[PDB]
Amino acid sequence: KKISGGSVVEMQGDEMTRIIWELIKEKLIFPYVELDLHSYDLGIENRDATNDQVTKDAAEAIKKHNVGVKCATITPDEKRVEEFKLKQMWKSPNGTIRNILGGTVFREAIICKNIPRLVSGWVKPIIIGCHARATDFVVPGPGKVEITYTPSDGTQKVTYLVHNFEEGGGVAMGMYNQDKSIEDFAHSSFQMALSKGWPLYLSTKNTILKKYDGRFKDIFQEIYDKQYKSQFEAQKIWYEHRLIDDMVAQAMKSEGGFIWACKNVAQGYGSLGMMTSVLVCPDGKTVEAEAAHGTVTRHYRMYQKGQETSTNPIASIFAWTRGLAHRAKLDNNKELAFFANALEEVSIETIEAGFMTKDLAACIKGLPNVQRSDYLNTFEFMDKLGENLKIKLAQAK
Amino acid sequence: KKISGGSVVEMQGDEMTRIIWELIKEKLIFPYVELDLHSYDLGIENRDATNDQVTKDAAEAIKKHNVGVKCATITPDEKRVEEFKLKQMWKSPNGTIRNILGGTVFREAIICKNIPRLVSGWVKPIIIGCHARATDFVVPGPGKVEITYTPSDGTQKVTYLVHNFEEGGGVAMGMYNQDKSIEDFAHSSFQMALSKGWPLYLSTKNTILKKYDGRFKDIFQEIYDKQYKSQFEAQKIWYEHRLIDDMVAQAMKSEGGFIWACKNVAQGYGSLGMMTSVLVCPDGKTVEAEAAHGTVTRHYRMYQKGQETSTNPIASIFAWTRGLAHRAKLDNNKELAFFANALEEVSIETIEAGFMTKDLAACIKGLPNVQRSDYLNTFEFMDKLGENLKIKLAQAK
Ligand SMILES: NC(=O)C1=CN([C@@H]2O[C@H](COP(=O)(O)OP(=O)(O)OC[C@H]3O[C@@H](n4cnc5c(N)ncnc54)[C@H](OP(=O)(O)O)[C@@H]3O)[C@@H](O)[C@H]2O)C=CC1
Ligand SMILES: NC(=O)C1=CN([C@@H]2O[C@H](COP(=O)(O)OP(=O)(O)OC[C@H]3O[C@@H](n4cnc5c(N)ncnc54)[C@H](OP(=O)(O)O)[C@@H]3O)[C@@H](O)[C@H]2O)C=CC1
Repeated sequence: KKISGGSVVEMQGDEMTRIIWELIKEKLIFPYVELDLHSYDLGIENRDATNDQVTKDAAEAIKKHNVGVKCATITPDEKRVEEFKLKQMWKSPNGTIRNILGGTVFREAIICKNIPRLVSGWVKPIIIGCHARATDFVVPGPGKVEITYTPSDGTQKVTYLVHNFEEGGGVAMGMYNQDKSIEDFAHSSFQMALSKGWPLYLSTKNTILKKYDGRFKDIFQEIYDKQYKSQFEAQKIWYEHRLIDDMVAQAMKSEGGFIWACKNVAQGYGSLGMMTSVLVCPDGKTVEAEAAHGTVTRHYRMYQKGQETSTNPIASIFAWTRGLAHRAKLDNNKELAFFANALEEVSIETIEAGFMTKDLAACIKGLPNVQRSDYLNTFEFMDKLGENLKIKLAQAK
Repeated sequence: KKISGGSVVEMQGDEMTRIIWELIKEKLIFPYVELDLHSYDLGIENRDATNDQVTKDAAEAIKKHNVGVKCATITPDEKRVEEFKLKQMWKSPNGTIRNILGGTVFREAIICKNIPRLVSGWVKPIIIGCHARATDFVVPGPGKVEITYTPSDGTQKVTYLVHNFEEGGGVAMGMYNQDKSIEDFAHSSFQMALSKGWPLYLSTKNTILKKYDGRFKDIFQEIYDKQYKSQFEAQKIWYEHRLIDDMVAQAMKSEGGFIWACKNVAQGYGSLGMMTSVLVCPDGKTVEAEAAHGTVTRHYRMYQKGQETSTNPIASIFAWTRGLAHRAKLDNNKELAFFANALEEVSIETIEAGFMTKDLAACIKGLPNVQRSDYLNTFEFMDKLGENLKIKLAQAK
């Protein structure tokens, strides 16, 4: 029956995912597990009427229960504020959500065999973490651009000279990082490895800045030897520092299945609707899993019309299965764990079953070469994911 | 016979390319064209004995005649200084060469059909330009990191605050660019398009820094409208600004054949011995064309042994054919132009002729799966490039 689910946060979405999000709850999640949900609407009007207050009210809950999940929501813009008669510009709910949570976002393609990739060789996805601003300016004429660090503890001020613009103008900037944040990035990176048991690779460009990587190279390595190395080395997982061209070579040469990292994003070898974006918290309890794509606006603007369209759920599903199978690690539950793990099967295997959406079929055959009988629509594809799931449960337990 | 060649600089190399460089001169270049060469040895001992003075003596010549070409040379390191009993550490000859020349380096894979790539769809190579240091530091404790720009013209000093480290430490940095350099990067980028008639794409990440791109986005656009736009638009070529994920998507979706650009490298879809790296000067006369790979040390260390090895010339060749076919644009020569253009055929077509080296066959079949009868060695492959060239001239003129 419905099975005991912990307390698993939710966040309602906007547009074509707010659709897709629902059929996932009602077909693919509710029937089977019973999670006690705290479901905090991020639907734009509610964010608009209640003026940002619901976003926080959720972001503080996810930190409490330790598992959130999120539909893709519309960051208002000029048009977005104006379309719905919104009463304000609303910074991206994530920027609200994330910075309340903290943490580091790991985007992970979910890889299917029949889906073409960038590397033909990748069996497992590379998970790409990235850390995360800065101040810059012009210098319209000659002068000394010299960054000046004044200590607040009272001692000798220490400054350096970045450059001297003598002929005319130029451009110049600062950047910074707090070791505090950097250290949350290691833990988010390390336990995202341990969550997946994958090898972690920090990457840097050493030559270009030495002390700067020299913290990032060390401040992980200062954590690895210190802590996770035991849980890494035994458990077969392990960490390695690396350099861009070094790995991004082997990253092209490998099967995948490692936790990348970087410093300052979509790109990807899969479609936008394949990418799953998990915000892992630095404490390792709390996991906020949203599909990486947008609200699939082109698809919805045709759904108003009732026109039959194809919007790929799998990223939205695998929000849940990163949330469900996380709660099960916090709860040491295998009734919740095995459910997702089998849902991720049924979700992916459905595409090895030939049942795909238009965006995937438009990956394979190309843009024109797809015909409506080459794929399944936004509603049809979802329905199979129930069909194969229950048939899977039929033979599972 | 030998045909009238202008004045085309040369630079001798080290190790396995200093080999490969020669057979290219003697088989593939000398017999056919007679260039009046100013050939300035960069062989390490000569750089070591004459203590950097020959590198400059060449770098000032290339700027004079306007066409250089360069074998791959060994930047000394600890081991490299010590191996040859070198009397000093020698900064990379390019850093000497380039900074004397100035300019911007455009690496270009030379693409063959039978050679696998990153994108299956690329018919033409993407040319990736990149502009080019900086000062960074730690901040061991609390304080104000505030970049401080003092004008030298005497007016109000203007500073900004990058961040305030309050709890403990962190890391922080400056960076800069002179509009002067940035403007050489446009011209190097623009005439590298016009040299090839390819569309140029600047790329930036706008959000992350606004005014900073705001120069780079403008300072090209300020040059395009100003000058090349006529020579671009008519002549069918054109410029477009772009953003990373925007193009690096379409860059995955395209045939290739555009001049990329970036801001702060090998990577690549071809082998290291396929990449050709052309340093284009901002004045558009002077072109310093080296193969992008190294001196192929693993191959040479086995060439001392006499062991029969495979070192792929094509990058070293296409140094010349970027130099030869450049001189012909400065000289409005079609006896020199058609030679290279036909050599690049014969060089690439040789690989469509199935004649390849081990590194390419090790691209296709994989590392183990290649057998010595799957490819041709360092000497054999070169020899065909004479065989097919002369047979090509037999039917050409
Ligand atoms: N917080 C979040 O998670 C994010 C939210 N957003 C929201 O989305 C809006 C902009 O995103 P949007 O323009 O939709 O970009 P998306 O890529 O999310 O979707 C719109 C376009 O991308 C393609 N696409 C994306 N996902 C799919 C899918 N699952 N199936 C088929 N096609 C897909 C579609 O191409 P085609 O239909 O031609 O196949 C469509 O033209 C913003 O207003 C923002 O609010 C955006 C990014 C992240
Ligand atoms: N200024 C320049 O142009 C540059 C010069 N260098 C010089 O080279 C040295 C380091 O480079 P290196 O270690 O040789 O790296 P390279 O990639 O240039 O060559 C060495 C290794 O790379 C592979 N490789 C590279 N080119 C080829 C080729 N044409 N055919 C087959 N294999 C190739 C080889 O693998 P395998 O043999 O297993 O196939 C070999 O193990 C430095 O000392 C430096 O002086 C380096 C970079 C740039």
